[PDB]
Amino acid sequence: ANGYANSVYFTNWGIYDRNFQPADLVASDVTHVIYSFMNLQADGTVISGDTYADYEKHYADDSWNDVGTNAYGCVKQLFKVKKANRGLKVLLSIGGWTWSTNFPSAASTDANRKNFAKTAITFMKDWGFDGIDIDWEYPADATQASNMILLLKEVRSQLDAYAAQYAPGYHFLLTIAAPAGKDNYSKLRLADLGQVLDYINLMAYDYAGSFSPLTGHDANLFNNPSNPNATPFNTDSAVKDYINGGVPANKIVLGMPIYGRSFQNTAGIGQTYNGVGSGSWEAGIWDYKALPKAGATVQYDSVAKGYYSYNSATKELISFDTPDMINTKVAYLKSLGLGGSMFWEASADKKGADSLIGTSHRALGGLDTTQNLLSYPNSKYDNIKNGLN
Ligand SMILES: [Zn+2]
Ligand SMILES: [Zn+2]
Ligand SMILES: [Zn+2]
Ligand SMILES: [Zn+2]
Ligand SMILES: [Zn+2]
Ligand SMILES: [Zn+2]
Ligand SMILES: [Zn+2]
Repeated sequence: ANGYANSVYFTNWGIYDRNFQPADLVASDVTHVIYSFMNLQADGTVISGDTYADYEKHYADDSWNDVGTNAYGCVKQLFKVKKANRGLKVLLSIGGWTWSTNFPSAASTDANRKNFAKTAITFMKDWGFDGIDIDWEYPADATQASNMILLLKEVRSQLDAYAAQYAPGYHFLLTIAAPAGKDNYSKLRLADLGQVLDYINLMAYDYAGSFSPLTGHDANLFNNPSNPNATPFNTDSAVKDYINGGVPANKIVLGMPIYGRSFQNTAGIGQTYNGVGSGSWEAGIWDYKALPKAGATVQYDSVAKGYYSYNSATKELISFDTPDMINTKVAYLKSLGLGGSMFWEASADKKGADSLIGTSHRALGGLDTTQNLLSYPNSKYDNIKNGLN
């Protein structure tokens, strides 16, 4: 709004094995935290996928003897973050890869869309959040694409009505996560999305993995015509298609991965491979903070603009973003007038100089300082209603 976005996904399941709590966020680097994910029913009902993580878990200073009805979990922890970081906005994210199967039904009728908006906004206002992010992966045809716009317009309308009563003058944010593959984005109502939304977070990653016939760059900027098997996708073609399709450049936030995708038993990038192997927490996927691994050296495809660790002894290649990659992507996004950087996801980042999110903050320079909201007079949680005072 008044500067670049530097946003990050915070997953509610990251509080378990990953042990990444909201207090662990380096909040000074972040303009938006995208709190992920709420689930969705076929009738449009938005629901918590984890009530413990969301609002029940007691942290060390969460009393067992508070009066009233009170929110704990990540909700209270994030409200603390918001108080201490007035330029940091928290968005309620709905859907994702696993929980998008009910979006078509949820967007399909006026009643369902109204129920979606009301239930989503109820969580947002109860939890003390600044907006809503919709991650429908992915609208499959024209009917769904049109219905997505109808859904977003309903949420925008209801947000504005909510603010007029309970946060006058505050602009609640409405965003999406958006596909970088043309097979998906060619179905979207791009011009409508450009008009109705505050931000489009481009998922400029997951270009290559276990689903690909050869090793590929996961999040490269450009095609490599001298080694095109290494670049099954590229970000630049997607960015230009979004802008030319009617999404204003300043609303596009360039997603970047804080993880690598591994390829086993291979000679290099663009080449044959056997499996993806193990991961940090799930097969084929490695936290950036574990990379590069011991005995691996980072190489760079300067045409594609993509790095990868290589270990000459084990034949493991891992495609991942480095601090230098982030500097290059920030130079790129600034050159096209984009709105900033987005990251999936917070728990996997390094701390200090090698933080991808911190690298992005420094390369962007002037971050969005638009003030968050701390007034929730209609929250059902007394502690949120009282601003934790
Ligand atoms: Zn476990
Ligand atoms: Zn309790
Ligand atoms: Zn996703
Ligand atoms: Zn507004
Ligand atoms: Zn707006
Ligand atoms: Zn995951
Ligand atoms: Zn700064």
